[PDB]
Amino acid sequence: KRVLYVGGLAEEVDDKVLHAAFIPFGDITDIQIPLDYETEKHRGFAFVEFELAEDAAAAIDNMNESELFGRTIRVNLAK
RNA sequence: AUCGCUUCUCGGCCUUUUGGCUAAGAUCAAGUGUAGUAUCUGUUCUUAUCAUUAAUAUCGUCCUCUACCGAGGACAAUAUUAA
Repeated sequence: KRVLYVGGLAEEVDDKVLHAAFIPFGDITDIQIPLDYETEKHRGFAFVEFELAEDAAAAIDNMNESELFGRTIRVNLAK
């Protein structure tokens, strides 16, 4: 319950932006962003893994439907 | 009384049906064996079909485009809560 799906990411968003946006909720152990090597850009989503499930939970509550780089993002348990 | 439907009864067609001939064309009794096949009689096991819900989000195959890779679409159940 530590891994979150994060969608609706603008092109300018990268692993650094994600780390900065989610670290306020707790320490993070991993951030994965699937890439399209033909374009070299991400596909609009990523997975953020928190150290603690309780922190992942607080992040879902405060970040789902929040704004990042001008647009609304979607956040929920990945699985 | 008339029209339509249904049940029952009955008449008509029913050669639609017996498609040649001769010396009725001729003739006229029975088990011997086996194995093999078929039928019947019992000996044995018949009563029923089996297995939570609500809400939210999203590896394999097929098609298309671009240069094995990437993107998009569709299909195949998954997760959480509560008795």
